Amino acid sequence: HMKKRQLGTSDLHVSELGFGCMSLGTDETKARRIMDEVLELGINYLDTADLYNQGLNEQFVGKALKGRRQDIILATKVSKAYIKEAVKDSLRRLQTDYIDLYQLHGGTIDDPIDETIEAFEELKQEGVIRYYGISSIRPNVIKEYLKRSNIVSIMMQYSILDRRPEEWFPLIQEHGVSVVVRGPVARGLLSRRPLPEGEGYLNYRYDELKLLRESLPTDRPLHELALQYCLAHDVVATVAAGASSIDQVKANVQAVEATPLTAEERQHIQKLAKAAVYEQHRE
Ligand SMILES: OC[C@H]1O[C@@](CO)(O[C@H]2O[C@H](CO)[C@@H](O)[C@H](O)[C@H]2O)[C@@H](O)[C@@H]1O
Ligand code: NA
Repeated sequence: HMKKRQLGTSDLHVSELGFGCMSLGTDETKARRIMDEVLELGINYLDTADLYNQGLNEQFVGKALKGRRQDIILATKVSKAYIKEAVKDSLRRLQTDYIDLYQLHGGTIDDPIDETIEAFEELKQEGVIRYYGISSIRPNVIKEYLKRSNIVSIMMQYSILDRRPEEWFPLIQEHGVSVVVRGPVARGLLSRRPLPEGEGYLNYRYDELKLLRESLPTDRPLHELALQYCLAHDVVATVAAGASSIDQVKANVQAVEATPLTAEERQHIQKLAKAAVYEQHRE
């Protein structure tokens, strides 16, 4: 019942919900129980990289991979020497010999871009990684890697409340690249938790958040609307929703497996929600 999408033009076919951004805890036995359940749910994409300051314990993930490596798409994150030495450390902890998707974090336009690209290409030629991508909300970085590199994915914060990525979707898609979503529920603001009084989100004030929760369609839970809004864009290959329990993972799976938005439902959310753009790092 978990559908998959092609990650860019790569050979990786990733579950629409990916797993990351959940603590596996201190007990290895409990951690492996959590991972077994994740995989049992049909999630096959595991990103160990920090998302919102929460990553996955690589030693624990490594033990969960045992006997089924080929069935899992493993992503991690990281001048040529640094990029090479870094993935070696992850592989040792993960007890495997290749990463499916190796992603650059912290890229800027002032980095040594040719050197960086060459590092990833050499790792890919040698089979240490299968593909590479970036994690970025900087259009100037995105444009450079799309023009100059063979990235297959860009990880971006994206939700009903942060539509800044959408400006770049046509460009990304024209290059045959996919987006991997973080923050699809806006860190809880698109769920059942209260809106903290007086606090906003990006260019929303508190009162605008309150109003938008009320005005959005009420025929689906807000959490489901949020995940299905992300998925309603073909450029999106997978969404990495946050979870701090197996119950929360199952809730995410159920919402991703619900009926997709129609064209109409999508156009409706598009009208109701703000459509902001990135102010910084555009060029
Ligand atoms: O120029 C006003 C115009 O901007 C929007 C963009 O969504 O709202 C922004 O500006 C308001 C006035 O400063 C703020 O109250 C609001 O929080 C902010 O997003 C539009 O709603 C508005 O028409
Ligand atoms: Na534009």
